[PDB]
Amino acid sequence: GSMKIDVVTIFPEYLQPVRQSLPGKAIDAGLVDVAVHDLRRWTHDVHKSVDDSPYGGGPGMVMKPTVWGDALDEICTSETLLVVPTPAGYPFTQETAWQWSTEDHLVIACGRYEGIDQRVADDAATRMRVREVSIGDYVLNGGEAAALVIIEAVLRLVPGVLGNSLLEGPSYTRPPSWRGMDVPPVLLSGDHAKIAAWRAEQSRQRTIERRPDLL
Amino acid sequence: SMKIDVVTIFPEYLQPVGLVDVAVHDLRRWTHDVHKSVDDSPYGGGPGMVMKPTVWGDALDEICTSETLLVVPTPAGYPFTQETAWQWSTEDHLVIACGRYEGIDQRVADDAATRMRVREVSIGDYVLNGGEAAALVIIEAVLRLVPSLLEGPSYTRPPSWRGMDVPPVLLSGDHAKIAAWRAEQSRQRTIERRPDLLGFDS
Ligand SMILES: N#Cc1c(-c2ccc3ccn(Cc4ccc(CN5CCOCC5)cc4)c3c2)n[nH]c1N
Ligand SMILES: N#Cc1c(-c2ccc3ccn(Cc4ccc(CN5CCOCC5)cc4)c3c2)n[nH]c1N
Repeated sequence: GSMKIDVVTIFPEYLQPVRQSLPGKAIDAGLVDVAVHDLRRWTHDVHKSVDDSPYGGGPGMVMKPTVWGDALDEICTSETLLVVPTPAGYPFTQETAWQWSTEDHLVIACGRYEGIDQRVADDAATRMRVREVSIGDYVLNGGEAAALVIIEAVLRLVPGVLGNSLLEGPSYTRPPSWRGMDVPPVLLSGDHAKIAAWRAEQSRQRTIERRPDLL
Repeated sequence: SMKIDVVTIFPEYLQPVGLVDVAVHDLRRWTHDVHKSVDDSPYGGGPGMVMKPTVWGDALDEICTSETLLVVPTPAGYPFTQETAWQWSTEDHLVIACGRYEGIDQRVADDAATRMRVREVSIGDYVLNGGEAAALVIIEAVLRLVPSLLEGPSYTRPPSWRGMDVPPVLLSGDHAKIAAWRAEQSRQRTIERRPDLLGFDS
C-alpha cells in the first residue's frame, strides 16, 4: 500500500530515471517516497574516502565498513528490509518482487568496485532483515542499475504507483496487413475458444524454443 | 569501437548516459499523424495496448543497416547472460528497441529478421513496465567488455570492527591458504544461493 525507499550510492545521479518515472499523484497521495543519498556524506576524511585495499590481496578495492556502517545506522531501523544488490546474491525473481511489494521501508545499498566489506551486511543481519540478491547472470559495474530494476519490478506491484510459468506468445495490432505480413487470421475469426488455444500453442512453442528450463 | 542507438517513447528515462557513443532516439518523431497514438488495441482481444509496427518500421529503416544487430528486450525473450554480453561486445552497431504497454507488434521483429539479425532477450525472471530498464542493464553489461562460481566475501580495514574480525587467514599473507579459503567460501556460497550453477535442483 504505502512504501518508503532509501537508496544509498556514490553516484546519486544514476538514480535520475526513478524521479523521472514516478507519477506525482502517488507522491501527493503518499503511496510512495523515494530518497537517494550520497554515501560520501558519511565519510570521515577530507578526501571523502569510501574504498580501500582488500585484505588477502586481490584486484580492485573494497568499500569501507566504517562509512557504510555510519550511513545504514542513520537510515535503517529494525523494521527496515535492507536490500544489497550483488553479483553473488540469491536470484531476484517475480516472487521476490511480489513479497517485497508489501514492505514499508526498503533500503538499497549500492556498492561499487569489488563491493562492500562483508561485515556491514553481517552486522546489519543481527538486527534487521537483510537480502543479498542478483538481478541476472551477467556482470555490472555496481548495484545502481540493479536498484533501478528492483525498484521498478516492485513498485509496479504496488497498486496505482507506476500508473499501470510459460512465456507469452506474440501480439498484433493495426494495420491488419503490413509489409506483406498479415495478422494471423485466427485472431480475426471471432472464435474466442480457438483464439485462446492458438495463443496457448504459441506460448508452449516459444517456451520450448527459448526457455526449455521452465519445463 | 561501438555505436548504440536506443529507440523509445520514454527518452527521459535514458537521460543519465570516445571509442563508443550511445544515442537515445524518441520514437514519436516518426509518427504519421501527430494526433494519433503509437499504441492500439490488440487483435484477438486482451488487456493492454500494443505498439503499431508502422512507426517502428520507419524508425528502424532510418537507423539500421543490414549489419546492425537489433536487440529487443522482452519478458518472453532468450536469456540475456554473460555469454551474450561477450558475443555482443564485438559488434560494431547495436540498436535497442524499447517497447512499452503490452509491447511491440510481432511483425516488427519478424520483418526485421528478413533483412538483419534480430535478438529477443530478457534480462531476468521478473516483470518490468517497458524495455528501458533492460536497455540500461544491457548497455552496462556489454560496454564494460569492449576492449562457474559466485564470489565469496571481501574485507578491508580496520581488522576489527564492532567486534567483528577479518578471517585471520586473510592476514596471514599465505597466498595458497588464502586461495584455498576463498575457493571454499565461493563453493559454499554457490551451493547455498545458486545450486543450479553446479547442476543441482533449485
Ligand atoms: N545485483 C546484481 C549484479 C551485479 C552487481 C551488484 C552490485 C555490485 C557492486 C559492485 N559490483 C561490481 C562487481 C563486478 C564484479 C565483481 C567480481 N569480479 C570482479 C573481479 O574479480 C573477481 C570477479 C565484483 C564486483 C556490483 C555488481 N552485477 N551483476 C548483477 N546481476
Ligand atoms: N528484457 C526484459 C523484461 C521486460 C520487458 C521488456 C520490454 C517491454 C515492453 C513492454 N513491457 C511491459 C510488459 C509487461 C508484461 C507483459 C506480460 N503481460 C501479459 C499479459 O498481461 C499483462 C502482462 C508484457 C509487456 C516490457 C517488459 N520485463 N521483464 C524483463 N526481464
